[PDB]
Amino acid sequence: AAPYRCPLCRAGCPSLASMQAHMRGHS
Ligand SMILES: [Zn+2]
Repeated sequence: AAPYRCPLCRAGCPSLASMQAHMRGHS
């Protein structure tokens, strides 16, 4: 699958710093 495919929200991004920034909102 894509490098960082986060299902919790449904989205994939090749950058970790970007997905990590969203993890701070994953309440
Ligand atoms: Zn997510």
